[PDB]
Amino acid sequence: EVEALEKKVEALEAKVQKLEKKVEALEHGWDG
Amino acid sequence: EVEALEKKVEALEAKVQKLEKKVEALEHGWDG
Amino acid sequence: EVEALEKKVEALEAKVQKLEKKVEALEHGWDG
Repeated sequence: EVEALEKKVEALEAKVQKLEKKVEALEHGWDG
Repeated sequence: EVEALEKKVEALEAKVQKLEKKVEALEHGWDG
Repeated sequence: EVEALEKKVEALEAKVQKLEKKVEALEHGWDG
């Protein structure tokens, strides 16, 4: 069950990184 | 402690899904 | 390995909270 949790956590990590990139773009006016 | 971690992870999953929906809306001009 | 997972989860929690704050700002027109 530990390994399954790590995989969920890793999936959230990638989701969160992609969210951070989009939000920083929206907030700074990146890429227009 | 494993079960408590899963509940935290699940809470983040719902937070992250709601974040993804809002950010996709902001970025595509959904709902005006 | 349990403790290392909790630290990752906690890091995501702080990331997610900061994302929620920025997204709520973008969506309500906070701070201009």
